[PDB]
Amino acid sequence: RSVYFCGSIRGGREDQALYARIVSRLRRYGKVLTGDQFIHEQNLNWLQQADVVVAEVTQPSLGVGYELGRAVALGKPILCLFRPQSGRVLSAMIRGAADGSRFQVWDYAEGEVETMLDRYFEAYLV
Amino acid sequence: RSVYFCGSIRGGREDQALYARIVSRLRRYGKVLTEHVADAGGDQFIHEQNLNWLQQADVVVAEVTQPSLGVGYELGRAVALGKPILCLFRPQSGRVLSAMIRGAADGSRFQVWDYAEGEVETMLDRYFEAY
Ligand SMILES: O=P(O)(O)OC[C@H]1O[C@@H](n2cnc3c(NCc4ccco4)ncnc32)[C@H](O)[C@@H]1O
Ligand SMILES: O=P(O)(O)OC[C@H]1O[C@@H](n2cnc3c(NCc4ccco4)ncnc32)[C@H](O)[C@@H]1O
Repeated sequence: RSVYFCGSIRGGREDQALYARIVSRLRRYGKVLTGDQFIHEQNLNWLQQADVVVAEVTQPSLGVGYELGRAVALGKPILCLFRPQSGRVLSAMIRGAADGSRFQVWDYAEGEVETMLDRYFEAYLV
Repeated sequence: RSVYFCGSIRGGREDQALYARIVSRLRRYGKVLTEHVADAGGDQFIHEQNLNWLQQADVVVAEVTQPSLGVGYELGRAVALGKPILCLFRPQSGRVLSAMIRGAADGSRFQVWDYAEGEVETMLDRYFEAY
């Protein structure tokens, strides 16, 4: 299995420890895949080859939204992880994209992100 | 002509006034489908409504200075729908634009225009007269 992981970079890195914990655990379930022109090309090539796309969508970010948009049109199964504890309200375009097994948006408490990812890959992935 | 405009909402509303200026100017060149940008459980409806608008749109315009999930998502869908896209970014803000947005630039099909505020209306006039 190949897992594409999205997180905020130029959108801000406030949740980057959370991203390392997500990436470490995604490694229990598959290979984790992840000149602006070359950066876009490289990541698109990875998105196109990915078996599942996982995105942490608490910190707003153009690139994360952009990767989710391209992934949905590709038909790739998607998991978005949102942290309501931030005090943020999740983008309507993201939470509203939710659609069966194809696109799921899970709210999480940060002390449980590892166990939620365990649950997703165990029972919520086709 | 139908025009889809993208601008941050829950990504933050600090560029609101400017979105109003953009939408007002965009009106001169087509009907702006996503009027709400200038101005629960129901998010499902919004996504459906906005994708419908996106499929119908002749051109997608996005002000990409404020980082936004929804804006990036709209841009992502629009590229996949083969839509002609204009992105507008303000280097004054002290932001660095997403490499995924800048790196998506592709001839006349996907453009990213750096501009100074006070100049946004003029830049909109330049794009539509040309393309
Ligand atoms: O926040 P942008 O808006 O910065 O979102 C970052 C997302 O888009 C991708 N991405 C953005 N920039 C890069 C990137 N460039 C290095 C870099 C340095 C500074 C910004 O970006 N390399 C690899 N992936 C990138 C990542 O996969 C993230 O999920
Ligand atoms: O930064 P934000 O993430 O939340 O994402 C921005 C995009 O999200 C879209 N959007 C979000 N809410 C609405 C919205 N809400 C009003 C509404 C309620 C019911 C139907 O319409 N109307 C139109 N577009 C919306 C806009 O096209 C914005 O460009």
